[PDB]
Amino acid sequence: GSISTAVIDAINSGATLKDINAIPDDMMDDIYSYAYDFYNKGRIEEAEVFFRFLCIYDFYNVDYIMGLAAIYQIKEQFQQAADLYAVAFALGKNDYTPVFHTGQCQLRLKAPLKAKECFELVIQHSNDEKLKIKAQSYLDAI
Amino acid sequence: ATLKDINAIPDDMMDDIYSYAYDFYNKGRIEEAEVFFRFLCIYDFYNVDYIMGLAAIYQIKEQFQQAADLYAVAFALGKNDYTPVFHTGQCQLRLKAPLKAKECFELVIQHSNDEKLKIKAQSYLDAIQ
Ligand SMILES: Cc1cccc(C(=O)NN)c1
Ligand SMILES: [Cl-]
Ligand SMILES: [Cl-]
Ligand SMILES: [Cl-]
Ligand SMILES: [Cl-]
Ligand SMILES: [Mg+2]
Repeated sequence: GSISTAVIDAINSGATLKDINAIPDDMMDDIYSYAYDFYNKGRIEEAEVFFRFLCIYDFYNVDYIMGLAAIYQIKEQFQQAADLYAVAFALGKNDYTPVFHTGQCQLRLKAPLKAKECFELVIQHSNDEKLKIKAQSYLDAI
Repeated sequence: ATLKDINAIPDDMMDDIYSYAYDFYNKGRIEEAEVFFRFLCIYDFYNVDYIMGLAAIYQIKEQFQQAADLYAVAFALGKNDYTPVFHTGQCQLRLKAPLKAKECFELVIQHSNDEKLKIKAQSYLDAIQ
Protein backbone atom coordinates (compact mmCIF):
# COMPACT_ATOMS: atom_id res chain seq x y z
CA GLY A 1 0.00 0.00 0.00
CA SER A 2 0.87 3.68 0.16
CA ILE A 3 2.59 3.39 3.53
CA SER A 4 4.77 0.44 2.54
CA THR A 5 5.81 2.31 -0.63
CA ALA A 6 6.81 5.30 1.49
CA VAL A 7 8.86 3.07 3.79
CA ILE A 8 10.56 1.21 0.91
CA ASP A 9 11.42 4.57 -0.69
CA ALA A 10 12.91 5.68 2.64
CA ILE A 11 14.88 2.45 3.15
CA ASN A 12 16.35 2.44 -0.35
CA SER A 13 17.04 6.20 -0.13
CA GLY A 14 17.56 6.16 -3.89
CA ALA A 15 16.25 8.92 -6.09
CA THR A 16 12.45 8.95 -6.26
CA LEU A 17 10.20 10.28 -8.98
CA LYS A 18 9.50 13.36 -6.86
CA ASP A 19 13.23 13.89 -6.20
CA ILE A 20 13.69 14.52 -9.94
CA ASN A 21 10.50 16.60 -10.38
CA ALA A 22 9.17 13.91 -12.70
CA ILE A 23 5.59 15.25 -12.74
CA PRO A 24 4.83 19.01 -12.60
CA ASP A 25 2.54 20.49 -9.96
CA ASP A 26 0.02 21.50 -12.64
CA MET A 27 -0.28 17.93 -13.94
CA MET A 28 -0.58 16.57 -10.39
CA ASP A 29 -3.42 19.05 -9.79
CA ASP A 30 -5.14 17.77 -12.94
CA ILE A 31 -4.77 14.12 -11.94
CA TYR A 32 -6.16 14.96 -8.49
CA SER A 33 -9.20 16.60 -10.10
CA TYR A 34 -9.66 13.54 -12.33
CA ALA A 35 -9.45 11.34 -9.22
CA TYR A 36 -12.40 13.18 -7.70
CA ASP A 37 -14.28 13.15 -11.01
CA PHE A 38 -14.17 9.35 -10.77
CA TYR A 39 -14.95 9.40 -7.05
CA ASN A 40 -17.91 11.78 -7.40
CA LYS A 41 -19.47 9.55 -10.10
CA GLY A 42 -19.18 6.48 -7.86
CA ARG A 43 -16.22 5.08 -9.82
CA ILE A 44 -14.46 4.29 -6.56
CA GLU A 45 -12.08 1.68 -8.01
CA GLU A 46 -10.66 4.09 -10.61
CA ALA A 47 -10.48 6.87 -8.02
CA GLU A 48 -8.53 4.52 -5.75
CA VAL A 49 -5.98 3.85 -8.50
CA PHE A 50 -5.61 7.57 -9.14
CA PHE A 51 -5.16 8.39 -5.45
CA ARG A 52 -2.68 5.50 -5.12
CA PHE A 53 -0.81 6.94 -8.10
CA LEU A 54 -0.75 10.38 -6.46
CA CYS A 55 0.42 8.89 -3.16
CA ILE A 56 3.24 7.02 -4.90
CA TYR A 57 4.47 10.26 -6.46
CA ASP A 58 3.94 12.58 -3.46
CA PHE A 59 2.96 10.55 -0.40
CA TYR A 60 3.47 13.42 2.06
CA ASN A 61 0.54 15.43 0.75
CA VAL A 62 -2.48 15.85 3.00
CA ASP A 63 -4.91 16.20 0.10
CA TYR A 64 -3.84 12.95 -1.53
CA ILE A 65 -3.73 11.05 1.77
CA MET A 66 -7.19 12.26 2.82
CA GLY A 67 -8.70 11.21 -0.50
CA LEU A 68 -7.30 7.70 -0.26
CA ALA A 69 -8.25 7.40 3.42
CA ALA A 70 -11.85 8.29 2.57
CA ILE A 71 -11.98 5.54 -0.04
CA TYR A 72 -10.68 2.95 2.42
CA GLN A 73 -13.21 4.06 5.03
CA ILE A 74 -16.05 3.76 2.49
CA LYS A 75 -14.74 0.29 1.55
CA GLU A 76 -14.71 -0.69 5.27
CA GLN A 77 -10.93 -1.07 5.24
CA PHE A 78 -10.94 0.68 8.57
CA GLN A 79 -7.38 0.03 9.74
CA GLN A 80 -5.89 1.20 6.45
CA ALA A 81 -8.07 4.31 6.63
CA ALA A 82 -7.11 5.00 10.24
CA ASP A 83 -3.41 4.70 9.43
CA LEU A 84 -3.66 7.17 6.53
CA TYR A 85 -5.76 9.63 8.55
CA ALA A 86 -3.02 9.61 11.18
CA VAL A 87 -0.39 10.44 8.54
CA ALA A 88 -2.59 13.30 7.31
CA PHE A 89 -2.91 14.68 10.83
CA ALA A 90 0.86 14.47 11.40
CA LEU A 91 1.27 16.57 8.24
CA GLY A 92 -1.75 18.89 8.81
CA LYS A 93 -1.77 19.31 12.57
CA ASN A 94 -4.47 22.03 12.78
CA ASP A 95 -7.36 20.13 11.10
CA TYR A 96 -9.11 17.66 13.39
CA THR A 97 -11.24 16.08 10.65
CA PRO A 98 -8.75 13.18 10.23
CA VAL A 99 -8.87 12.61 13.99
CA PHE A 100 -12.68 12.53 13.92
CA HIS A 101 -12.65 10.02 11.08
CA THR A 102 -9.99 7.92 12.84
CA GLY A 103 -12.36 7.78 15.80
CA GLN A 104 -15.08 6.39 13.56
CA CYS A 105 -12.68 3.78 12.19
CA GLN A 106 -11.53 2.70 15.66
CA LEU A 107 -15.17 2.19 16.69
CA ARG A 108 -15.65 -0.15 13.73
CA LEU A 109 -12.38 -1.88 14.72
CA LYS A 110 -13.86 -2.61 18.20
CA ALA A 111 -11.31 -0.29 19.84
CA PRO A 112 -13.58 2.05 21.83
CA LEU A 113 -10.79 3.41 24.04
CA LYS A 114 -8.81 4.48 20.97
CA ALA A 115 -12.00 5.95 19.51
CA LYS A 116 -12.74 7.82 22.75
CA GLU A 117 -9.27 9.41 22.70
CA CYS A 118 -9.93 10.60 19.15
CA PHE A 119 -13.29 12.16 19.88
CA GLU A 120 -11.96 13.76 23.08
CA LEU A 121 -9.12 15.36 21.11
CA VAL A 122 -11.65 16.86 18.70
CA ILE A 123 -13.73 18.35 21.49
CA GLN A 124 -10.72 19.77 23.34
CA HIS A 125 -8.78 21.17 20.39
CA SER A 126 -10.98 21.72 17.33
CA ASN A 127 -12.52 25.10 16.61
CA ASP A 128 -15.04 23.48 14.23
CA GLU A 129 -18.21 23.65 16.31
CA LYS A 130 -20.13 21.25 14.03
CA LEU A 131 -17.32 18.69 14.13
CA LYS A 132 -17.36 18.94 17.93
CA ILE A 133 -21.09 18.13 18.11
CA LYS A 134 -20.53 15.07 15.93
CA ALA A 135 -17.64 13.89 18.10
CA GLN A 136 -19.75 14.36 21.22
CA SER A 137 -22.56 12.27 19.72
CA TYR A 138 -20.10 9.40 19.35
CA LEU A 139 -18.73 9.93 22.86
CA ASP A 140 -22.30 9.83 24.21
CA ALA A 141 -22.66 6.36 22.66
CA ILE A 142 -19.44 5.09 24.27
CA ALA B 1 -14.60 8.01 -24.53
CA THR B 2 -11.14 7.69 -23.00
CA LEU B 3 -9.03 10.24 -21.17
CA LYS B 4 -6.61 9.86 -24.09
CA ASP B 5 -9.37 10.86 -26.53
CA ILE B 6 -9.66 14.25 -24.80
CA ASN B 7 -5.87 14.73 -24.33
CA ALA B 8 -6.29 15.01 -20.56
CA ILE B 9 -2.51 14.55 -20.00
CA PRO B 10 0.17 15.64 -22.51
CA ASP B 11 1.69 12.90 -24.66
CA ASP B 12 5.22 13.38 -23.30
CA MET B 13 4.01 13.06 -19.71
CA MET B 14 2.23 9.81 -20.57
CA ASP B 15 5.49 8.49 -22.06
CA ASP B 16 7.24 9.33 -18.81
CA ILE B 17 4.55 7.55 -16.78
CA TYR B 18 4.87 4.44 -18.97
CA SER B 19 8.66 4.50 -18.54
CA TYR B 20 8.28 4.86 -14.77
CA ALA B 21 5.81 1.95 -14.74
CA TYR B 22 8.40 -0.17 -16.54
CA ASP B 23 11.11 1.01 -14.13
CA PHE B 24 9.02 -0.21 -11.19
CA TYR B 25 8.38 -3.47 -13.05
CA ASN B 26 12.07 -4.05 -13.80
CA LYS B 27 13.02 -3.34 -10.17
CA GLY B 28 10.52 -5.84 -8.77
CA ARG B 29 8.32 -3.07 -7.31
CA ILE B 30 5.26 -4.96 -8.48
CA GLU B 31 2.68 -3.19 -6.33
CA GLU B 32 3.76 0.22 -7.63
CA ALA B 33 4.01 -1.04 -11.21
CA GLU B 34 0.49 -2.41 -10.86
CA VAL B 35 -0.83 0.99 -9.75
CA PHE B 36 0.96 2.65 -12.65
CA PHE B 37 -0.20 0.18 -15.30
CA ARG B 38 -3.75 0.37 -13.94
CA PHE B 39 -3.49 4.15 -14.21
CA LEU B 40 -2.28 3.82 -17.81
CA CYS B 41 -5.09 1.43 -18.75
CA ILE B 42 -7.69 3.76 -17.24
CA TYR B 43 -6.23 6.58 -19.30
CA ASP B 44 -6.21 4.61 -22.57
CA PHE B 45 -7.73 1.13 -22.57
CA TYR B 46 -7.03 0.99 -26.32
CA ASN B 47 -3.22 1.11 -25.93
CA VAL B 48 -1.81 -2.38 -26.50
CA ASP B 49 1.43 -1.71 -24.64
CA TYR B 50 -0.43 -0.39 -21.61
CA ILE B 51 -2.64 -3.51 -21.59
CA MET B 52 0.37 -5.80 -22.05
CA GLY B 53 2.02 -4.17 -19.05
CA LEU B 54 -0.96 -4.82 -16.79
CA ALA B 55 -1.30 -8.35 -18.16
CA ALA B 56 2.37 -8.99 -17.36
CA ILE B 57 1.80 -7.82 -13.79
CA TYR B 58 -1.16 -10.16 -13.41
CA GLN B 59 0.87 -13.05 -14.85
CA ILE B 60 3.74 -12.36 -12.42
CA LYS B 61 1.22 -12.36 -9.58
CA GLU B 62 0.00 -15.77 -10.84
CA GLN B 63 -3.42 -14.35 -11.70
CA PHE B 64 -3.21 -16.40 -14.87
CA GLN B 65 -6.82 -16.21 -16.06
CA GLN B 66 -6.92 -12.44 -15.51
CA ALA B 67 -3.68 -12.17 -17.50
CA ALA B 68 -5.02 -14.42 -20.27
CA ASP B 69 -8.17 -12.29 -20.48
CA LEU B 70 -6.16 -9.11 -21.00
CA TYR B 71 -3.86 -10.84 -23.49
CA ALA B 72 -6.86 -11.68 -25.69
CA VAL B 73 -7.77 -7.99 -25.78
CA ALA B 74 -4.14 -7.04 -26.39
CA PHE B 75 -4.00 -9.37 -29.37
CA ALA B 76 -6.86 -7.32 -30.82
CA LEU B 77 -5.10 -4.04 -29.95
CA GLY B 78 -1.73 -4.88 -31.53
CA LYS B 79 -0.34 -4.87 -35.07
CA ASN B 80 -0.28 -8.55 -36.09
CA ASP B 81 1.61 -9.23 -32.86
CA TYR B 82 1.52 -12.79 -31.49
CA THR B 83 3.41 -11.98 -28.27
CA PRO B 84 0.15 -11.86 -26.24
CA VAL B 85 -0.78 -15.26 -27.69
CA PHE B 86 2.60 -16.63 -26.58
CA HIS B 87 2.03 -15.39 -23.05
CA THR B 88 -1.52 -16.77 -23.10
CA GLY B 89 0.03 -20.16 -23.85
CA GLN B 90 2.18 -19.84 -20.74
CA CYS B 91 -0.87 -18.89 -18.68
CA GLN B 92 -2.83 -21.85 -20.03
CA LEU B 93 -0.04 -24.23 -19.01
CA ARG B 94 -0.18 -22.80 -15.49
CA LEU B 95 -3.98 -23.21 -15.53
CA LYS B 96 -3.49 -26.93 -16.34
CA ALA B 97 -5.00 -26.47 -19.83
CA PRO B 98 -2.28 -28.01 -22.02
CA LEU B 99 -4.40 -28.43 -25.16
CA LYS B 100 -5.36 -24.76 -25.02
CA ALA B 101 -1.70 -23.89 -24.46
CA LYS B 102 -0.68 -26.06 -27.41
CA GLU B 103 -3.15 -24.20 -29.65
CA CYS B 104 -1.67 -20.89 -28.53
CA PHE B 105 1.93 -21.85 -29.27
CA GLU B 106 0.92 -23.42 -32.59
CA LEU B 107 -0.83 -20.17 -33.55
CA VAL B 108 2.38 -18.24 -32.85
CA ILE B 109 4.38 -20.67 -35.01
CA GLN B 110 1.89 -20.59 -37.89
CA HIS B 111 1.28 -16.83 -38.11
CA SER B 112 4.06 -14.87 -36.45
CA ASN B 113 6.90 -13.27 -38.38
CA ASP B 114 8.89 -12.77 -35.14
CA GLU B 115 11.58 -15.45 -35.41
CA LYS B 116 12.80 -15.10 -31.82
CA LEU B 117 9.23 -15.39 -30.52
CA LYS B 118 8.67 -18.47 -32.66
CA ILE B 119 11.81 -20.07 -31.21
CA LYS B 120 10.40 -19.58 -27.71
CA ALA B 121 6.98 -20.92 -28.71
CA GLN B 122 8.57 -24.02 -30.25
CA SER B 123 10.52 -24.71 -27.04
CA TYR B 124 7.23 -24.81 -25.14
CA LEU B 125 5.57 -27.00 -27.77
CA ASP B 126 8.52 -29.40 -27.66
CA ALA B 127 7.99 -29.90 -23.92
CA ILE B 128 4.21 -30.38 -24.01
CA GLN B 129 3.39 -34.05 -23.55
C1 LIG C 1 -5.21 10.56 13.86
C2 LIG C 1 -5.03 10.34 15.34
C3 LIG C 1 -4.43 11.30 16.14
C4 LIG C 1 -4.28 11.11 17.50
C5 LIG C 1 -4.72 9.94 18.09
C6 LIG C 1 -5.33 8.96 17.31
C7 LIG C 1 -5.83 7.68 17.91
O1 LIG C 1 -6.25 6.76 17.20
N1 LIG C 1 -5.80 7.60 19.24
N2 LIG C 1 -6.25 6.46 19.94
C8 LIG C 1 -5.48 9.17 15.95
CL1 LIG D 1 -10.83 21.11 13.04
CL1 LIG E 1 -9.38 0.27 22.72
CL1 LIG F 1 -6.75 -14.85 -12.32
CL1 LIG G 1 -6.73 -28.18 -22.21
MG1 LIG H 1 -12.39 24.99 22.15
